[PDB]
Amino acid sequence: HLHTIMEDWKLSGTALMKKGEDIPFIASLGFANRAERIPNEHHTRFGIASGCKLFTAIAICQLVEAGKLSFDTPLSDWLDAPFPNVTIHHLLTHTSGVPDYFDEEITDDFEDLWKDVPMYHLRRLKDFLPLFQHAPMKFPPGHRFHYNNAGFILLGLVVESVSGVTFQEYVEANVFQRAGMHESGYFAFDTLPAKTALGYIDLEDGSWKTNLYSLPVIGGSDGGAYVTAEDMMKLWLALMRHELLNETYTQKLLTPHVHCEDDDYYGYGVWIKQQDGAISKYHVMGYDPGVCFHSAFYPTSNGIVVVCANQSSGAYDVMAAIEALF
Amino acid sequence: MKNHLHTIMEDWKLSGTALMKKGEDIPFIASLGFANRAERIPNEHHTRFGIASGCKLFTAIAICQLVEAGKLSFDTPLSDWLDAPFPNVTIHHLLTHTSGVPDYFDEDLWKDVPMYHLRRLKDFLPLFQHAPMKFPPGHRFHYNNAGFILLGLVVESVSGVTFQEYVEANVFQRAGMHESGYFAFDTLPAKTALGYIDLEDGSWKTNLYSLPVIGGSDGGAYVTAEDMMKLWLALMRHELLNETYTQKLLTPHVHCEDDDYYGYGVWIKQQDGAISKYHVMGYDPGVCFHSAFYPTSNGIVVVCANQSSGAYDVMAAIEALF
Repeated sequence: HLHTIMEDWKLSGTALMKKGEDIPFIASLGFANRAERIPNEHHTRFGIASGCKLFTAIAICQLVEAGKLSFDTPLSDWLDAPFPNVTIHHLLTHTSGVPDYFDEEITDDFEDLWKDVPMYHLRRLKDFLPLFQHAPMKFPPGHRFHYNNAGFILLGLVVESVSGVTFQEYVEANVFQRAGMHESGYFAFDTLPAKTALGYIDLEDGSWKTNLYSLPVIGGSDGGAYVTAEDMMKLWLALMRHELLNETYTQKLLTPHVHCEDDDYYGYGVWIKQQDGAISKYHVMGYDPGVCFHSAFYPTSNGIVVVCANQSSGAYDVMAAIEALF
Repeated sequence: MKNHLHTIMEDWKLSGTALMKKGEDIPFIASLGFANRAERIPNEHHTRFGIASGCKLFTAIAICQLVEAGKLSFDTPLSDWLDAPFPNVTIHHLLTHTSGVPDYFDEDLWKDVPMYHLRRLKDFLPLFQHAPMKFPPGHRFHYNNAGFILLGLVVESVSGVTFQEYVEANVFQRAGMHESGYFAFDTLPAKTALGYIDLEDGSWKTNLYSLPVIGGSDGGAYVTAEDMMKLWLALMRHELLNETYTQKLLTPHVHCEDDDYYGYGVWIKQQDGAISKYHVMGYDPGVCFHSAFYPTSNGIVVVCANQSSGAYDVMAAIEALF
């Protein structure tokens, strides 16, 4: 029944819905590649922007569960770049106070970040450091909630520093592999593999362009990873079945540590919807030029929804239409 | 259906499209390899390829049209049209690579400068306009890319439209080239090959971050092989310039070395007191290109490729047929 939903909202991408034990409904629409008329299909990989902050949190928790790290550990312990009194837990919940290279509360001009800095030289997480490391802290570590991208870069640098491998290597091995996600990865624009959608930006002048020069050339600890809808489904499944972390650490990651506003809380790298004294969903989302993404696990029905799109907006409206079906 | 070009391309492992036309005959055309490796989209006859410096010829035709039109002289100082100063440099010096101006080249290149913000010829000036002249204009031949950027800027200044608009309208359209264009990487149309760079470790990457985002007057235009054939035909038939100006373009104004001479934006092979071919060529990351016209036989060869080398050997192999 997803097809009608996507058709009505004119969504180019792939949506998925799974109810408990049943096999998923999966539906693709629009083009992965407009020029070449390659339709979006079920196995098409999509960039997910901030959706993959969750994978960063999962990775960080695995290091804690493995006893190589703790949530109280100071950032000074593992990184040179000083951020006084900042702790892992501050970063995980967006309460660290660190300066951001892209404060989404005041700026939405992602592309303009790369006007002077070539985005194709953002290949390692350390390449982001100069973009914010010298800026003043915004507030005392722990003071308030403030969505922060640099904060998840810093976490990525911790994963690397603790593990000794690259962030991408860690996640593809300890998260994608350990959860059966064989069609997912941190792909780079200049080495895009088959069955990968291009991200389309629609412009004030009526024309389109792809997002090749609008995002960091490769995804990282704060966003930009690629998955298929069903690999995202598999990711929720593995998480909720304690296949990625043990029960204690899984539950710690899913704990509403911060209350943001109204029904919205944040855990470790995940959003939480809690209304009338019960959690209705855990969810992630992401928005980039040419990209939008919404995905959720509904504890009540053990439902899973995944909306991937290779356009700038729409996944939310399609997500609402689907969770209604529940 | 197979022809002998397929065999040549296969022998040299050339990914692209090649073309041969003998006088008035129907051309032979052949494609091999992938326009897009990951998607396994095959190169076909109507695939467009970047041709790097191959399009310096389009720049020279454009300039000649303006001169033929009476809006400009080959002896016109650059200072009559451009503000960036290059003292004593004439249009003619630029067209023959004898102007002595500084060059931007010469990517350590786009390591500092985002290649995606080179969308207008104007965006190149900062890369060379402040550097010192190399030698007195007219003094010496030295192949210069910035030189053709300046010529593009002259075309814009004289015509009042963008270089790309001018060429598409007065060159491509006037030649019947309906499938050619100055495409940008972030807006590539259908039937366009990606440029592949083959690394030592056996892998590949596309050239999306290795060239200026859009082609211009020193190189980077896209054509099909048959469009390029059509370009040579319209040129030689005096459809882009009258006979006087076609012949000025094709004149060996400079002896470079041995049998190699240069006219206006075109290479000239002259041996034993006779010219055997007018030709152009281009090499960029993930691009190579060779095309010639053979006056002695009215022969045309076009070799477009979406890989870094090999177009020369296919070309040499096809011309050994004339």
